[PDB]
Amino acid sequence: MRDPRYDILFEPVQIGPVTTKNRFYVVPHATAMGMTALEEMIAFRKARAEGGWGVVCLEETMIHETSDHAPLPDPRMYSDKYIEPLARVVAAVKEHGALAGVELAHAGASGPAIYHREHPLSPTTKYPHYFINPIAARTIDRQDIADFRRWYRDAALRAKRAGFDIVYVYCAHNLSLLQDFLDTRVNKRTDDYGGIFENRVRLLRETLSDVKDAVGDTCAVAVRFAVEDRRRQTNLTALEDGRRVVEALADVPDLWDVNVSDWAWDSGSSRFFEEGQQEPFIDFVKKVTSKPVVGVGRFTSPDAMVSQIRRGVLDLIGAARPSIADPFLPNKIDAGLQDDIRECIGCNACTAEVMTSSRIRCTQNPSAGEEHVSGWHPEKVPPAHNSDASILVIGGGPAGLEAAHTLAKRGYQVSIADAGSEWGGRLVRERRLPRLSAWGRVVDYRVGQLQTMPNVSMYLDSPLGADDVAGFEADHVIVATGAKWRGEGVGRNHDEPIPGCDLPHVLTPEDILDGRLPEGGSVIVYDEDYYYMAAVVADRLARAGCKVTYVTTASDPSPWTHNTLEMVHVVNSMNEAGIEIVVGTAIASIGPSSVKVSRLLDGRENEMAADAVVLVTGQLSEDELYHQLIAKRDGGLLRSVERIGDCLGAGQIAQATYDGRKAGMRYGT
Ligand SMILES: Cc1cc2nc3c(=O)[nH]c(=O)nc-3n(C[C@H](O)[C@H](O)[C@H](O)COP(=O)(O)O)c2cc1C
Ligand SMILES: Nc1ncnc2c1ncn2[C@@H]1O[C@H](COP(=O)(O)OP(=O)(O)O)[C@@H](O)[C@H]1O
Ligand code: SF4
Repeated sequence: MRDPRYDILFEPVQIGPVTTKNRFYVVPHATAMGMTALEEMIAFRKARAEGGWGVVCLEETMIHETSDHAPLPDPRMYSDKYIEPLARVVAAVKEHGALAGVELAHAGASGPAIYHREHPLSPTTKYPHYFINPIAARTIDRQDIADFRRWYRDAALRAKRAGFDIVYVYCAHNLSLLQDFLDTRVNKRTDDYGGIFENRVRLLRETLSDVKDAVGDTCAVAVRFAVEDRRRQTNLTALEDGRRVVEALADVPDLWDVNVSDWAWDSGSSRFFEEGQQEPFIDFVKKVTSKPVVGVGRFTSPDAMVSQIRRGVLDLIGAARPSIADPFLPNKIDAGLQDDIRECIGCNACTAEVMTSSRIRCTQNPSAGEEHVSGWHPEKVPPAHNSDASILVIGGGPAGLEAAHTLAKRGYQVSIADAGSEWGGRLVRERRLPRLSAWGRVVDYRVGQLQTMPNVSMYLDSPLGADDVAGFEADHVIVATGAKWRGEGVGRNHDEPIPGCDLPHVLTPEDILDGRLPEGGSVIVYDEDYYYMAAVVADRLARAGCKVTYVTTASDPSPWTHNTLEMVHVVNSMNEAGIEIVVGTAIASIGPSSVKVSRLLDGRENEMAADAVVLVTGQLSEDELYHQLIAKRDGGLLRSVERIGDCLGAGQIAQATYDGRKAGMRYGT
């Protein structure tokens, strides 16, 4: 069944004293389930072993109480009581013949060490990089350095006892004491661990050697290493210290795991990166080391993956997000079913939950982080109770499509109707806005699976009244009629219409989605939504030749993007396009050719010229038909009716897919 062009992806690879059955490798990625939610972690990782990944890796595994990103729950290996708990994780992974790796981590000056109210560590005192907590990262003694190597070595020993095949030395993401020691912007020491490169690399070398001596006979020792830091010009570049660290340690480890420093550049959103964007930065690594190299590039194309290997860029196809979206990517290629891959769209909604220290989710794969909590599998569904039962789904958005898909798979008779000429509801027009193109795979994935199933009927020019739905006499109606952007500026900090909101120069995202743009001149985009829709309209408008000012009541542009790791890229994008950024500012009133605004801190007022105004403040549900159907139910017709997605409540597309799956699994129980 497998096309032999992919044979190379399934060759085993020797990684020190162990071997992986294939080249599909799941790189360390946090799930925000810790020791506190073992079953979540177990069920999560099991699915990726089940799906045929040759290595499945545990995320940053804390080696000591002085290292956490609290309140994010992480694995821990700083105490023997954690061995048996993690042995279960290993067992659920090694069961399907995947290897089991663990990213042993010490966060240095990247976390507040709050869980055990401890002092975080640094080569040189500073507040933590990503935390405002009033706790300083302390300058460490030589005796503290000796203790740190003890912790690493001892955590490596604990990992061996747990049965991990691959034990990491972590120097990446600016979330490592080792990277802090490397970085001249952080290390200001004047002893033998500071000054010239030999001194700055000493801690990374001395650690790596200790772990190799500790567990190297039977466990492979991996290094995860940021070759370039793209955050600021710290001089940790692939040409400089990135290249030097490799050269110095080139054939010391059994595996080089290599990426770019700062998460926002590593887990690059599809708005700003495409596949194998890291190639230029890690390209050099295989010329320096004889050792197997694993890299990442949001790899989704099997031909991209083949090419990465053939052209000598990588030995191993590194993945996090692709493995989240399709735990089964490996088993589908192996079955000649690469057409059925569920492709990551790079929305970083997985990132967002994890950076609000909550359980992981996926826009594409609702099962991600629900394996234990809900009993949801990536591919398998319970058989349809009474297969002859029929369901009418009203709405061609991601909610509708996910419900139809899910019911179809269980084996039910499924009809789906939409009023438009193209499947995707809100995504028909959203996917055509600048840098939102990849989000169309939410629609494509589901259409392509649905239209090859004989139990599914797809009607694409079918606006339905309440009469039409009764007539059809389905056993169950799901209403997924989506929502609309409203235009009175109400939805977050305004309960009351903004004065002048009904002036004809005032627009909503609906107009921009329909390509009805102001001809030119100045335009104010007012963001009370705090996600991508306002930043995206701004981009669209600047590119049409309008002078855009982006205005929010929030302290930061598009606040939620702190969590999708897009803030720094949206801002840089806006600076480059000469899009004005105004913050901590509300609109008092809208006049014919200007808006009055107020600064929130102190109420300093201002007039801004504005030939047009886009209000991005929230969505209102299209739920009339759903209420007509409940009112309509006389006992005779439509006894079973539910609503799902934006028509139930507005939210990110991930929520439309979650509702869709939930309806699909709950029906008939
Ligand atoms: C939700 C999430 C959690 C992550 N957690 C970690 C982590 O704990 N340690 C780490 O080194 N990298 C982490 N990463 C980075 C990934 O390992 C990977 O390097 C990055 O996502 C690029 O690969 P991709 O394009 O396949 O996602 C995480 C990424 C995501 C999306
Ligand atoms: N009465 C109706 N009959 C058919 N399709 C409808 C009806 N009312 C709304 N729709 C369609 O349903 C879809 C709503 O989906 P969407 O806005 O993407 O929301 P969601 O995120 O909930 O899926 C749109 O294509 C919309 O035009
Ligand atoms: S959430 Fe968006 S990004 Fe994270 S995995 Fe699912 S699809 Fe890829």
